[PDB]
Amino acid sequence: TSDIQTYTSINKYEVPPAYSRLPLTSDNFDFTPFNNTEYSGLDPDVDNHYTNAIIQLYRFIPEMFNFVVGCLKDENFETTLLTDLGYLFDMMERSHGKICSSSNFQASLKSLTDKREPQEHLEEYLESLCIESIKRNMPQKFNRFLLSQLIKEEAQTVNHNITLNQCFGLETEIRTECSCDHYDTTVKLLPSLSISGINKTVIKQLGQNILPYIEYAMKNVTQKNSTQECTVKNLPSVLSLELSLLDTEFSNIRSSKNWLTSEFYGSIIKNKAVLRSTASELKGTSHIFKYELNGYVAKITDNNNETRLVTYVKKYNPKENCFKWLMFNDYLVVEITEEEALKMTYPWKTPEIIIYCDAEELRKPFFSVDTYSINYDILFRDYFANGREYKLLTHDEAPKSGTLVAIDAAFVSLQSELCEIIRPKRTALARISIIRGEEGELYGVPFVDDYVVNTNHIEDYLTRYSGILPGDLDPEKSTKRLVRRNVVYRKVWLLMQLGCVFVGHGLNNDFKHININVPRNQIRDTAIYFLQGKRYLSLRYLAYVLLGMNIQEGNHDSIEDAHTALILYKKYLHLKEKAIFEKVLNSVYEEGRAHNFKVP
RNA sequence: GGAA
Repeated sequence: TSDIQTYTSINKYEVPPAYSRLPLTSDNFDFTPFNNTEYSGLDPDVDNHYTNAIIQLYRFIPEMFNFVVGCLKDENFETTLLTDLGYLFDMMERSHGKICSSSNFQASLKSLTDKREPQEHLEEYLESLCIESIKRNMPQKFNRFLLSQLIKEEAQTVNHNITLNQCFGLETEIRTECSCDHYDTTVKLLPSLSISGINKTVIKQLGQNILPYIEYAMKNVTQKNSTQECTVKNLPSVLSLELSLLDTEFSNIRSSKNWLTSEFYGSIIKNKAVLRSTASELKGTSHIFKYELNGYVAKITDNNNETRLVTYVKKYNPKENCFKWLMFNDYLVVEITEEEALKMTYPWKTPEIIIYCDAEELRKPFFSVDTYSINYDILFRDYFANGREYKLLTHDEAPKSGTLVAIDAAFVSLQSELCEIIRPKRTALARISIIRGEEGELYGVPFVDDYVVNTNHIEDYLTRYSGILPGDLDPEKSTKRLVRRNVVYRKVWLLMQLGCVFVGHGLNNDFKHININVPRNQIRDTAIYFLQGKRYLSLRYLAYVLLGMNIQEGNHDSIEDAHTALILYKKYLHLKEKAIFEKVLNSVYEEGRAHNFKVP
């Protein structure tokens, strides 16, 4: 970590190590030399880590954040992309700097884009997932696709919302003229601008800033024969810009000092829109709209000709009136100054996506889902997409802050290592089972035993270790009970929300594949308790040398593994109440040598 | 060497 958080160099050509390529986390990885703030980063071990820069861009828009997280009160399993983004957004705030992964988001996105002119985005975005790491015009093409899919799903949710259109909606009126006696208009609500192919130059020094480029994209006359004039008469809350220029324009844009205007005032006077720096040069006839830059995504062309995206973010501080600027690499997060955040002089920096937010609207605080009324009906309700020894929970069993539950999950392997670029990427969740941990009549009996549906191709079920047979096909199911993934995730998320305490064997690597982060006070992992330096003790072994159980033979079963993980934690509490915490534990060292940690 |  030789100055890995250094984001500034003595010259303009040497890229700082803060923008360098980060080593992949392969699970025994220290993140303290990469993030000193309470703002989380993203695991680059995904199919396409260029989107990670864009999710971090939207996480810091109060309107974009509070809505997507707000949709978590109601249960909207049909909108796969909006709710998985809400799980991801809520995960980043709860981690307070801890690492986060967007595997569920990219998996829901890859399955959504694989549902194949309404298809122009699918063949383009789906091709980048499989995969000069990133090409040109790809981040902007995903920025258009992400907002177009969220708003399309923003309607199909419960209690239909139009919040994203009141923030991103551009009333784009575009008219085409056949002849001088005929003119036809079309009205389309666009979520983002497109500063693409700007082959028009006027007197510039009146160089200049970005403001004329936004004015051109808001009202321009185009000539294309298969004349045309498109103009927007709306100044929405957040302005999502997608720069698509030429290298001759990008070379001449890094010379104009302070081109990326931090804050500006704009209003609609004529049929077009006017944008000037301060309110003094504004006419003042209409009502003024102050816009501040909320963040942007830049492309970094490394000295080794490596391409990767980073995210710049400004977040307001309600305590004292200032602005904390942040630079988001994959998992490298640094609190940088604004002067360094706006400087475009570096040739290895190319702005890709820029967002502008309303001044008074950016100061709005970020509201978590905990301040809302959440609907926990999925726990007590049986949701089966099919046609069972557990018993569903009753309202007398209302989980509160401190309820004990035993959880054990089973996964499958979709893809191999594919190294030599070295990144084991694919692993899919197949089954979880949560057990009642509270003592009483309904003790040790499960309440949800769901199999996660999966339509993707499976490489190996790992049946000897997962107990999963090829009955995971939705129609042709061996059908323990096949339930979707967005529903079974909500059961785990709500228990963590309420404050339930999870017990089990190896919960850290289970939640990683589940793609959720549960705090320490809610995790009781028997592997960390019955720990002897390295060489984590086997669950079949602890259930033999500490208990009289000959288990984990034939095919594994999460119901059996979670039940024995619950009594093992109960036997741990027995040995802890009396001062025998070491005698039984130090003796299992020596007894394991004579048996070589295996016995029939 | 565990979970898979």
